[PDB]
Amino acid sequence: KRKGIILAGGKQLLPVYDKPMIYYPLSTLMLAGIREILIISTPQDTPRFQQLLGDGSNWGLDLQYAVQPSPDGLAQAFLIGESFIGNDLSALVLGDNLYYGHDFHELLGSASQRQTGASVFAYHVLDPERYGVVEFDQGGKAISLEEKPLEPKSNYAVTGLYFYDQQVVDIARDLKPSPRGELEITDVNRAYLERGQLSVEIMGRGYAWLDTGTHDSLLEAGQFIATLENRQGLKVACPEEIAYRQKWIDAAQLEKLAAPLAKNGYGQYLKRLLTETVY
Amino acid sequence: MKRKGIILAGGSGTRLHPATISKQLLPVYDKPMIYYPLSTLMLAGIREILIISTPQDTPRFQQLLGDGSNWGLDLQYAVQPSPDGLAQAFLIGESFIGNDLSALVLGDNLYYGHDFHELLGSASQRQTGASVFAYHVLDPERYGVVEFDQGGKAISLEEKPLEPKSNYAVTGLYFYDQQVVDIARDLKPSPRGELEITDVNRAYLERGQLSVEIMGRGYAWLDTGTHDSLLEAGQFIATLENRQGLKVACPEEIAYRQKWIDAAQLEKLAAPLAGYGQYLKRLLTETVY
Amino acid sequence: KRKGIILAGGSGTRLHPATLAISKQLLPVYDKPMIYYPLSTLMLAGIREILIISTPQDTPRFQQLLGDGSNWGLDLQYAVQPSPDGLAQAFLIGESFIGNDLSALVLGDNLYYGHDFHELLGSASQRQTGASVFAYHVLDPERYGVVEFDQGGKAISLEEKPLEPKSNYAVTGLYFYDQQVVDIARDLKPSELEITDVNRAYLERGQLSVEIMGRGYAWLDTGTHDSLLEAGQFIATLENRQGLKVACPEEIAYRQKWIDAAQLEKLAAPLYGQYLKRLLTETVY
Amino acid sequence: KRKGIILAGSKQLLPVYDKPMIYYPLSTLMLAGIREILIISTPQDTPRFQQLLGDGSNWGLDLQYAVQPSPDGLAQAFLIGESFIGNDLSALVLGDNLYYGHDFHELLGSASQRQTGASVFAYHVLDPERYGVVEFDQGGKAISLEEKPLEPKSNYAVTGLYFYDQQVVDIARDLKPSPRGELEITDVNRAYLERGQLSVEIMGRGYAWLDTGTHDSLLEAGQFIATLENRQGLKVACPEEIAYRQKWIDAAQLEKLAAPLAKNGYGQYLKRLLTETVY
Ligand SMILES: CN(c1c(NCCCCN)n(Cc2ccc(Br)cc2)c(=O)[nH]c1=O)S(=O)(=O)c1ccccc1
Ligand SMILES: CN(c1c(NCCCCN)n(Cc2ccc(Br)cc2)c(=O)[nH]c1=O)S(=O)(=O)c1ccccc1
Ligand SMILES: CN(c1c(NCCCCN)n(Cc2ccc(Br)cc2)c(=O)[nH]c1=O)S(=O)(=O)c1ccccc1
Ligand SMILES: CN(c1c(NCCCCN)n(Cc2ccc(Br)cc2)c(=O)[nH]c1=O)S(=O)(=O)c1ccccc1
Ligand SMILES: [Br-]
Ligand SMILES: [Cl-]
Ligand SMILES: [Cl-]
Ligand SMILES: [Cl-]
Ligand SMILES: [Cl-]
Ligand SMILES: [Cl-]
Ligand SMILES: [Cl-]
Ligand SMILES: [Cl-]
Ligand SMILES: [Cl-]
Ligand SMILES: [Cl-]
Ligand SMILES: [Cl-]
Ligand SMILES: [Cl-]
Ligand SMILES: [Cl-]
Ligand SMILES: [Cl-]
Ligand SMILES: [Cl-]
Repeated sequence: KRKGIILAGGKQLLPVYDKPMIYYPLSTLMLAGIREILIISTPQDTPRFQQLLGDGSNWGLDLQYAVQPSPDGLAQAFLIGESFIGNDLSALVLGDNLYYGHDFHELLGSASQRQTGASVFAYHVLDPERYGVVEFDQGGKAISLEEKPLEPKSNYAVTGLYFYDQQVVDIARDLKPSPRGELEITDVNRAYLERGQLSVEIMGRGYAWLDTGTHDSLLEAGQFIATLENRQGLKVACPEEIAYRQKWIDAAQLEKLAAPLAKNGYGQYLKRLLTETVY
Repeated sequence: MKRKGIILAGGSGTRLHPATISKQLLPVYDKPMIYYPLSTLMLAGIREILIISTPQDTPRFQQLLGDGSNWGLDLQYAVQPSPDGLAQAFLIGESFIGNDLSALVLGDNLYYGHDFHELLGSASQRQTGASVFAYHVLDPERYGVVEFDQGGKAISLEEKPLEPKSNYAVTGLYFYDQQVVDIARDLKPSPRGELEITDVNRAYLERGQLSVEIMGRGYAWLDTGTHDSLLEAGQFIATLENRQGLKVACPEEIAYRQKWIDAAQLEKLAAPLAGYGQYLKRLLTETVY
Repeated sequence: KRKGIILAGGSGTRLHPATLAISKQLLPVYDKPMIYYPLSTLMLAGIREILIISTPQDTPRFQQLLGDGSNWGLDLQYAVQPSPDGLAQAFLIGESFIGNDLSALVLGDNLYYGHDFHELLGSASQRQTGASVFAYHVLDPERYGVVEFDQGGKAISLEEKPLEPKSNYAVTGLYFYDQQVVDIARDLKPSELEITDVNRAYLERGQLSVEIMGRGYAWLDTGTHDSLLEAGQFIATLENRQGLKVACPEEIAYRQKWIDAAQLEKLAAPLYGQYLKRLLTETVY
Repeated sequence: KRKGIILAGSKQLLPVYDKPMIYYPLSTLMLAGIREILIISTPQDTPRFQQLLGDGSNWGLDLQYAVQPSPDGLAQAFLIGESFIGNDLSALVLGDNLYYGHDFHELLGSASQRQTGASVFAYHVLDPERYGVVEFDQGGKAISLEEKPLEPKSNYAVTGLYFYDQQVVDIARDLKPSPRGELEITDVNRAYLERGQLSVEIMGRGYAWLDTGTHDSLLEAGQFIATLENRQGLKVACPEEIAYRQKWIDAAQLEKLAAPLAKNGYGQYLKRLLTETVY
């Protein structure tokens, strides 16, 4: 079994065009076939996520909630989430990451099916210095990770989507804090790399990986999603749809979810899914 | 005679669900939507403001804005139990208005342009009657619509007409004398079952006490009430601010330029925020004409 | 061998006055002419021999921009569509150009983006017989050729711009054909000489492959002021995020090995140019 | 009373949303009441402007064309345009410039009515180092101009709209190339400043002055104009409209222009001008 964690650090309640930002990472985990999900946020925001999503049983999900008292690093998700993870495999997604593209279901599926080691994704960006950066040898094997380097060794940033085996809790517990006293995800990923158990999969230029964490980037992500949805008459990262297509809820349950929203474009969309075949 | 302000940040029901943080708490680029109508009232020289919203949203506005004393304002809060029309602001706000002149602004309206201070100033200085603004739009049937005679005098108002008599919509910014509370009290619900601001404005028109000022095409009046319109407004503000290195509708700036807060107060506001905090600090050091 | 045709048809006065200055398919989508997108699409399919068909007025302007294409390892030719009497007319105008070869037709104002696009074109291109088209879920199918599917997902009807669409699956402006298409086009009667009638002829012989182009691909129309602006913002967002260009023909020629490092360096020097130089030094997976 | 020059150093043929870029500076000169306009461009581009605009008699204009053989600086417009200007006052519209705002007609009118000296506009920008920069004293009087300073003395850039008396040709003739080896408009403006004949008017933050000279800025200008026009049902910088409202063309001339465009939003708009009162 693989359990999911969304870290919504100290924003993920803001809309990207037509739905809350958190619908995107939630939909990402759901596409990977993960239905048991811990949402970690600030003391102030955790209750607001609870109020919005509840226990998730309406979407065939099992949602739980935990607080990050202070932003002491992303790897703190594994300590906060230790009892939630138990003895299971896990996946970690960041709250302000948006993914789009063809074969994304297959790309997540393959990473998810690995019973041992860790899987991350490398994506060519203009500004790699803002992220974890992967260095490759001539043969395309990952040989180094650097967190926000002044002099990036490549243009390949590690995305905010991480797949882990049962070692991650123990690796997180044994992490030496950074000079700033923070538990860094890059140190978790380097631990797997040093054991020869880090799979770095290329996320090709044919995929969109967008940040939604600045005023400018949120606006650009909004326009991007609006253009796709208005062209297609299909929604990106509609959790009700992904639950339906995963068979976690049936036609009758989707109809019940649509009814209260029926006066607006979202409820009308959910109803139309019942009457058309989408390939 | 003092003029008090009302922002009606009404419920949109389930219209913007599931995206809706309430509508007027959503950002237009870099600041909450409510900063725009708040900045509008402040530019008109209004410091005493009632914010009317849903029971669920009222606490979130209070948490964001507080009593407004940090910005030289006196902010109060009231609830609209149900969205039974915009003219209900004058009943909810009756004791707040008391014997004073008033201004009403809608929560999802954005204004921009040169002479906007002068345009508000002139409307605000009228001690009697009411002032509204007429703006040429593509879809007037969505608004209150003004009909003009050959001489350019307003002769009719219609709320959301099937057959608009012009392309001039009344904007969500209204200036009133002490008659508005009494006019609002006598209003009966419209065919749509609402207490309509257009009925308030028609009452002033019939007494020959409605000033309809043209808001020229050189001004931007933007609606932020749909997913699409909010996105367009965001890009519009982003383009202006990134070009100018100046912010549109930064309340701290307007308070400072009105001399409602001094350099020392602005510095105290800037420190905890130190792009927004950096912007507030630059206001202290730069001459902007 | 498979030869390519780009039909950059007249839009009449539809986009005037913006298109009084520059033809529709010469208008930029963010950072490059519209025609770079369909050209790059044919190049990604491995097609090097391409006929560009346009109006009498616009054909010379395409020639002035692109020349014979030898700079990009291409063989570009030009022909005129006297009047916009239908898309199937490309096969009559292009008859002697096509000769005895397989063909592909792309429309001038169609933009494609997505992962596996090289593989999707590759598979369609490798079919030596019949025709291949792509079906894409759209909001407004009534604007396009519309595919009807049976319960088993087999294509059973095509209708051009139906009042009552039988699905939300539009046929995209990208078509792969065997040696039958010229003969089918010759026998077509006006409805315009419609590409949907060509595709239905292949369907009736059981030789039409309708591949689903999934929602994970972007198929954008650039034929209105609004749609061109949206396409511009879409490409700008991808390119500024990635530090990579969409549909840069020099890059696709280089990665296809149609031009070498020395040829790319010669193209970069007079110039976009900084981007071409970076291609020489960086491994992009 | 005043002749116009558009220096188009091609960029100015590209559309800003729904019309060629050059419609914007042309509409600007027309709003100032200028009907006699010289378009200066490269040998290659001058014919393309001629093909688009012709002699301008359709819009009640008198359009002429001249070539800049080599890009030796924007002040060369006054040498190339010397015989065109003759003994008249002039206005120059330079760069890839878009203007919008309330009182713009009045702002141009006032600058235009000055019978002596020169008038320029100063606008607060984020990146003044890209432009001519105005320094002000404590009393707000202009005291220095610098072309693209490394250390700008203010955030006030001089816009690409210049009003000149009959001295400009003689000042241009006496100019020597700058360190960058160009005849610079800033040197023309400084000559007027030194003789106490430069009026620097503030263009307030309530006006939009947009650059359309990069891929990014052209896209942003497109979205800006699209937002205004689709909101208002009114067009920005439609030359036919400005000619009609200036009474340079009559209803019969406007009808002839509108009919061939009538199946699109532009011709429908020109027809609406015949029947509708817009204040
Ligand atoms: C745009 N995509 C997207 C979808 N396509 C995936 C195509 C299936 C493989 N042929 N499906 C269909 C879908 C089909 C089967 C199943 Br089981 C689940 C979902 C949706 O329901 N919602 C989507 O939003 S996505 O890029 O993969 C994605 C998804 C989620 C967040 C972010 C991005
Ligand atoms: C963009 N404008 C705008 C400003 N300009 C006003 C023009 C100067 C008068 N000559 N000032 C300066 C300003 C100067 C003096 C005083 Br007292 C108050 C404010 C700001 O501080 N913030 C602004 O945001 S605005 O269109 O009028 C507007 C304003 C508010 C909401 C919406 C729209
Ligand atoms: C965005 N893509 C895109 C690319 N990706 C394709 C990735 C295949 C990797 N296995 N390549 C790389 C590329 C790699 C190998 C070869 Br041989 C040719 C080109 C480019 O050079 N330019 C591109 O622009 S695209 O969607 O396929 C496309 C392409 C053309 C027009 C429109 C859209
Ligand atoms: C948006 N404006 C704009 C207009 N407003 C001016 C309002 C004056 C009210 N007293 N008029 C009306 C107009 C009215 C009377 C006469 Br005579 C000429 C033109 C237009 O016809 N076209 C416009 O496009 S503008 O900012 O000045 C401008 C103008 C040009 C380029 C860029 C920007
Ligand atoms: Br990492
Ligand atoms: Cl986050
Ligand atoms: Cl790819
Ligand atoms: Cl289905
Ligand atoms: Cl009204
Ligand atoms: Cl105006
Ligand atoms: Cl045509
Ligand atoms: Cl086309
Ligand atoms: Cl569509
Ligand atoms: Cl078809
Ligand atoms: Cl897909
Ligand atoms: Cl200057
Ligand atoms: Cl101003
Ligand atoms: Cl550029
Ligand atoms: Cl149009």
